[PDB]
This record gives sequence, C-alpha cells and structure tokens, in this order.
Amino acid sequence: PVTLVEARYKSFSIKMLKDMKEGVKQYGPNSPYMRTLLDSIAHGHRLIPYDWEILAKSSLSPSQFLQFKTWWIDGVQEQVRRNRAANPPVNIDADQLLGIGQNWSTISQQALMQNEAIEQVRAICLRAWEKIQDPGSACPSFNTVRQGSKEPYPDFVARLQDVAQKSIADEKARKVIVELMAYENANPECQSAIKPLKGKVPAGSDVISEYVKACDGIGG
Amino acid sequence: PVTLEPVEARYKSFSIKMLKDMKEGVKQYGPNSPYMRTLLDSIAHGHRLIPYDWEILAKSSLSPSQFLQFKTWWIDGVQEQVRRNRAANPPVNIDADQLLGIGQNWSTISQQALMQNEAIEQVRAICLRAWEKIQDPGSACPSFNTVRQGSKEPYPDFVARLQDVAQKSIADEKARKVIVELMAYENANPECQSAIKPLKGKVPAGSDVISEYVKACDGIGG
Repeated sequence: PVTLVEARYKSFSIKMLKDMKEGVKQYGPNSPYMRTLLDSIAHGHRLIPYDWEILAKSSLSPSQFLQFKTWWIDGVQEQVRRNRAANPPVNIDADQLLGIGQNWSTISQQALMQNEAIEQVRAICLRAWEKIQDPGSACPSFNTVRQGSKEPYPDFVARLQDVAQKSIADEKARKVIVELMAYENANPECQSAIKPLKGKVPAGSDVISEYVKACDGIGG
Repeated sequence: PVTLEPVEARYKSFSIKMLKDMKEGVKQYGPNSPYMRTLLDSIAHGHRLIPYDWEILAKSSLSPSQFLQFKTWWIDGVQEQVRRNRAANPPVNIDADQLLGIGQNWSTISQQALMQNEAIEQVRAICLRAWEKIQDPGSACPSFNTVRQGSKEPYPDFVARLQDVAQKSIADEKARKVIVELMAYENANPECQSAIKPLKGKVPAGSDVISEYVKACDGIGG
C-alpha cells in the first residue's frame, strides 16, 4: 500500500501473505475469521487496484482468481452506470477502477488517486470477495436447502444465512427471506416445536434466537 | 302481507320478484344459510304475516320433500304452545286452531286478517323455529357422536358442522354454547388435539374460546 510527503508504494511482507494463504486454504475464503482479517487489512491501509491483484493472486486457488476477476468486472460495470447519472457527474470511468488501460496501468500513475476512488474500489472488491465459491461446490437455490432428518437446527439456519449472502445483495431483503424460510424448510419436529412461537419476539431479541431456542434437543 | 291503513285491514299478496329471489336463494345456498336466515327474518319482522302467508311463502319456495318437514314441525311446535298457554295464569285464549290457520273460525283470509299481536308474535316464533329444522335435500340429521374431524380436514370446516348439528337439536342457545366448546376438543384428530391441549381453560381478553381454539390450528389441516 501507499504511505502519505509524497506517494511511496511498498509491497507486503512475507508474513502477511503467509497468514492470508494459510487462512484461505484451511478455513475458506468467507469464513468469519477471513472476513475479519480482510476488513482489518483493507480499512487500515490504502489499497490501489495493483494491490488487490497482488493479494488475491497470492492467496486464492486458480479456480477462484477467475471468479474474483469476473465479479470485479461485473461490479465496476454496474458502478459506472451509477457514476455518470450524478449531478455533477464524477470523473470515475471503468479504467480507473479496474486498474488497467492507458493512464492507469503502472503503480506510479495509480498512487496519485483520490479518496473517493479508493472508497469506491474497496466496496466492489469486498463484494467480489463475498461471491467466491468453495473449491468443490456450486451455489444452490433456496429449494434445495432443507433441514434433513437427524441434523441440528442451527446447522440448518447457518446454511440459509450463507445462501442468502451469496445471492441477494440487499440486507433488508436478506432478513425477511431468511426469517420466512427458517420455518418452511424445517423438519416436522422443529415445525411442531416452533409453531406456538411464530411471530412473537419478547424484548430486544432476534427472531432466530427464539427459533433456535425453541427446538433444542430435537435432532441427533 | 296485510296493511293497517285508514282502521281497515286489507290483504295483498306477495310480489313476483319477492318470491323469485326467495326461491333462487333456497335452491342455491340452502334453506339455512346465513344469508337466507337474515333475508327471511327481514321479511318476517318488517311485515304482518298471517298463517295463510307462511303457507304460501313456504309452498312456493321449498322442495316437495321439505314442505313435509316444515308443516310437521309447525304442527309439533303448536302442540307444545298450548301446554304453556293454559298452564300459565292467567290462561290466554289462544287455541290450536288459531295458530294453525284451520278450523271453522280461522279458515279464510278475511277471518284471518283480524288477529291480535300476541298471536302474531306467537305464530312468528313458531314458524321461525320450524324453518330451522328443514334438512338439506338429501341428508338426515346426524348425532353428536358421528361429527368427528377426519384426517386432512381443516378445523373451521369441522366446527361449522358442529354448530350446524347443535342448531337443529337443541332449542336453548345457552346450552348450545357450552356443548360445542367441549365437542371441539373431544372430537378432533390428534394433530389438533396435541396443538390445542396447552390452551384449554383460559382465554386472555376480548375473545371467546372457539376462536382461540382455531387460532392454534392455523396450518395443521391438509
């Protein structure tokens, strides 16, 4: 990252890259430990689009760098359409956020970027990292995730909370969908255990807290 | 119906539309739908119905196998009114041949057009209870042991059958209220008995028992 009297760009150490690879390989790219570590890296530095490529290339499988680059390209193609419709329109084109082109293809040209382009490339890079799949799997639809027999209830809810995180982009639309689907796809035991509790949050609680509290020793 | 205009009491028959919609109601919804009960009550309470007009309105708007029941329960409901019309002091001068519209003194329209209002309320309360025992066109009234909720049947469709049985068998409604609330638990399938068991014996406020029962079986039926 770059350090603010002029712009000086220094690569990462070996320890940071070793920790990132050892995290991604063992726990997954979207385990909560990796999200916490990645947000601590990104919010605590000044990342140019060179550094997202250096970080993601040296940490991900080659089957996952393709997905990272693809959803980065999709995110900047949608962010450009909201950038020209401004009043005044901002001078943030596609080739300034992708880190390629004629005027933006070397680290000396990129190190003189403003705060708004930094905070705009950060959100689309994080949303790109949020969509990277696990090595052997594909993202399923909501018709497939059902609590099978002999399976705990929070293990069932924590699959829905991830499926609704890869697909749907708005959090308010995530909450209503997972609150609805937590009752329809449940086992008959947890459905009968959860039916007298529906639509009743007592005080300062989440709905799914009382839901997982309700059916508790049911499966096993 | 008859009109008391200057007094003088003239007789006028029903219209054609007033008989036509009564027949089209009875034929389609049933004789004891909630629509026909209010329609018949609005006809009866807002007019002056002598026992000729009840027979005209009942003959022109019912099946041939249901006039045989209306006339029968009319006869049985006047066989028990005189037992409470001479055995209560002072005994009133209302004989059997006045509420039935037959005999020698009460057999023509001009004779029947001059009855007193106590006899009018009495024949009204007999006929409205006679109408509540007419059966659907192919059915006999079952007993309380045979109205059991079958599997894959919703709950309000079962409680409605219970109230339909209890409206034909019991004449007192205060005893109707306390039997449906017991049979609603006693005659349900186990999928609603297990869902209704923790609720028995308490209602919070502003409610009754039979709606707090049906709230707890919201999605259990098939």
